[PDB]
Amino acid sequence: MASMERFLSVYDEVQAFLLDQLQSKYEIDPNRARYLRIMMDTTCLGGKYFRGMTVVNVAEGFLAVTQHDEATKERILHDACVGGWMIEFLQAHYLVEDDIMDGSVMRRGKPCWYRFPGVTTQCAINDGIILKSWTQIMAWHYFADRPFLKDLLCLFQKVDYATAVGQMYDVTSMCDSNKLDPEVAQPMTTDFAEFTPAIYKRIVKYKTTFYTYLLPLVMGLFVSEAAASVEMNLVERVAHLIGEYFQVQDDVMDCFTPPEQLGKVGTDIEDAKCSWLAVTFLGKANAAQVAEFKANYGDKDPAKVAVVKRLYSEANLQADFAAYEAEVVREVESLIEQLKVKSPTFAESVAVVWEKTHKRKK
Amino acid sequence: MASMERFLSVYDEVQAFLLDQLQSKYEIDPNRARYLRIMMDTTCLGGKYFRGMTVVNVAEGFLAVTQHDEATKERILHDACVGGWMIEFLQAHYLVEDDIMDGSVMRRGKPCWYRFPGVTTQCAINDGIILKSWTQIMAWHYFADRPFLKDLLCLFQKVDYATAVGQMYDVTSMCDSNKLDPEVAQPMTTDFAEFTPAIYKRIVKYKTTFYTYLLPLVMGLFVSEAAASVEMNLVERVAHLIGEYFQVQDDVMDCFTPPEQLGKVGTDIEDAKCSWLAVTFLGKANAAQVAEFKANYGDKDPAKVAVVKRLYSEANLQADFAAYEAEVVREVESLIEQLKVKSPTFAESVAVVWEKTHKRKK
Ligand SMILES: O=P(O)(O)C(O)(Cn1ccnc1)P(=O)(O)O
Ligand SMILES: O=P(O)(O)C(O)(Cn1ccnc1)P(=O)(O)O
Ligand SMILES: C=C(C)CCOP(=O)(O)OP(=O)(O)O
Ligand SMILES: C=C(C)CCOP(=O)(O)OP(=O)(O)O
Ligand SMILES: [Mg+2]
Ligand SMILES: [Mg+2]
Ligand SMILES: [Mg+2]
Ligand SMILES: [Mg+2]
Ligand SMILES: [Mg+2]
Ligand SMILES: [Mg+2]
Repeated sequence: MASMERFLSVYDEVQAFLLDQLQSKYEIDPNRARYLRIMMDTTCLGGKYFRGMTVVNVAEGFLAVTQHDEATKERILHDACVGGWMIEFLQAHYLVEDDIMDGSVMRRGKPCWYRFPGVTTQCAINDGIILKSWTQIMAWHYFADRPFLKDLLCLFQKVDYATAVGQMYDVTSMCDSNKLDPEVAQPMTTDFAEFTPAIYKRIVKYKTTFYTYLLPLVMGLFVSEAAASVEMNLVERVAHLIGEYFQVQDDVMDCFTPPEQLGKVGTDIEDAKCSWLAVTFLGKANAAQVAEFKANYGDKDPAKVAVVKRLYSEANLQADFAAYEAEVVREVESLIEQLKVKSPTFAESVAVVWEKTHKRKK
Repeated sequence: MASMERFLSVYDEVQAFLLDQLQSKYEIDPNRARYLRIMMDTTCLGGKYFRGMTVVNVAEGFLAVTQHDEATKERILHDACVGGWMIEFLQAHYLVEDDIMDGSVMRRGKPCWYRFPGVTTQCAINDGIILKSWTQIMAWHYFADRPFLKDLLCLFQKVDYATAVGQMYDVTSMCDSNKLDPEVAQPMTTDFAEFTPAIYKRIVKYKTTFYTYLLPLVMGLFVSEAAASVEMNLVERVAHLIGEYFQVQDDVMDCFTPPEQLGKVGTDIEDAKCSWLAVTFLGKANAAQVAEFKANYGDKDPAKVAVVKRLYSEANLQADFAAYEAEVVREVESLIEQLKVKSPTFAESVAVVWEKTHKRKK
């Protein structure tokens, strides 16, 4: 896509600025500058750029209906690309740390960053921290004199905190809340009582929906100066809805999508994750099915994982996803219609975003 | 100390606000709220609070010479305490991740956070990320309407980036720059050619001096509105000088100070760290001494570590530290005199800070 390649050309500008700054202000050597360049490329590139291209899309919509000088149009489009890369870099930060915590093997067709022989977990923790730090370097440099700077930084902080809190919920989802204790080693749940739709929704809300949909949509509004033209409560509600759906897709693919086309290998069953599939399974399974689930879930053994996948296949969870998808379509369609009242162009942006999310196969 | 207990009372206010916010806005359960409370206490408390009490000290100095209403004095002191805890929380973030990267056992008399049975490395990475995130939650809430907010957030970002870049230099200091490659596993240096005073100074500058001394001193200036009353170039120069000295102390204690009084166990020799002792050793050792160093450094073997410690003891590095200390005293004394020209009260603050740093035994 031509639009996506212009977005990538801004990445090259950002990379050039960040690496020249390390050279000029941080006394870096060429070899460590090379390392961070490879680090930036491996962690930030290779994806679909859904979050980044959302910011551009929202801004392009308002540009079509609002009067600007040609140079102002160039300013806003460049702002949208920079703001888009802030989110892609923020995602990169979370992806790097997430892979370590989940013990993942590959990220978009390549080994996870920490799996690289010359990286290891030791370097990867700090590399992830650097990635988040770059987002702030970007904002202060590029959006220095911009009126949206204060609001952008404030939202970015809240969204980032929400994700970190969300990851906390996710990484401790396979153990009982009442047994949580830093002093005593955490045993895996036996009753799976916290594997409920309500608890699943809490985890997903904070761990993905804030940075995956809320941030890109409001970012595009900030760079367009069009936050007043929308009802924010609707933006929150529609972002959390498509965001949840996005993670449900992710949960299904973790189990049923082959790694060659997915770009990752699944670990949810092995990690005993509170995924959509496990929650939906326990929401329809009979007594014996539950007992077989309890005897095989949360183990690295290929034979035990195979039993869990078999249980999912026999429990017809494909019909449950279709029923869930049909409901999401209803509610997203409803919210897009509500968004048309004050901003039809933003409602169209959400419609495009939803279409891409709904149709995705990776 | 009475002053230190009033500083700790603000921590309780901050902890109450952060935990009530998780309850009211982030849908947290009491058990996970308890976990993060223990996490906050274990990672932020138990230290000397040098960085935190520096902010208070700088502010107290200006309060003694400037006219304010009684309520304004209460405002500034509370600001100084909150700004002080932002740094203590920022240090906590770096301490949590640093211990994982260095494979450390104890932090201030207690097991490192990741060593806790109910924590592990998996949870600790995110806990550290949460700690940094809390610093921004603090700033936006407490310093919302303050005129120094923009400058505080901008400096905090630069200081944080500098530290992360510094940790990168530190964690890769035992391998050759020209051999750095994410694709190929990193072998330890054989010539130790990058163990120079100049390279040591670069690492220390970025990994500690920015957040340990620069940030607390300027933070106290921001809350006092007294940044104009100082020459910033002097503040930079004096903070990087005492900061370097502070890390040299840390390097010496890692080897020669017993864990019972230090609160940590040393790992520098085992990790093959570019510490002051190793650099100073290679700067005076004869051919045979170097060869024995090369055959024993960077190994977990107690016998090999013992040989390295013996080499340090025989090379009389105590006389080298005394010679280094005497030079630092000269240059710190010089800079404090230069600070008296525009702000004598800030110069006194630095003198107190230096006295505490110079006299410290842990
Ligand atoms: O399933 P996860 O949440 O770990 C994941 O979606 C990443 N992630 C982490 C937080 N939100 C999303 P991925 O499967 O991509 O590893
Ligand atoms: O020696 P390090 O740099 O690892 C240390 O001083 C922590 N640190 C990390 C960066 N700056 C300081 P500590 O010995 O306290 O573990
Ligand atoms: C489910 C989440 C939020 C993590 C994966 O997100 P993406 O599917 O956007 O990953 P990339 O395309 O960026 O690799
Ligand atoms: C050398 C550095 C910068 C890490 C230790 O700092 P401190 O000696 O201040 O650690 P605490 O007292 O805060 O535990
Ligand atoms: Mg994962
Ligand atoms: Mg995960
Ligand atoms: Mg997943
Ligand atoms: Mg350490
Ligand atoms: Mg260290
Ligand atoms: Mg040390």
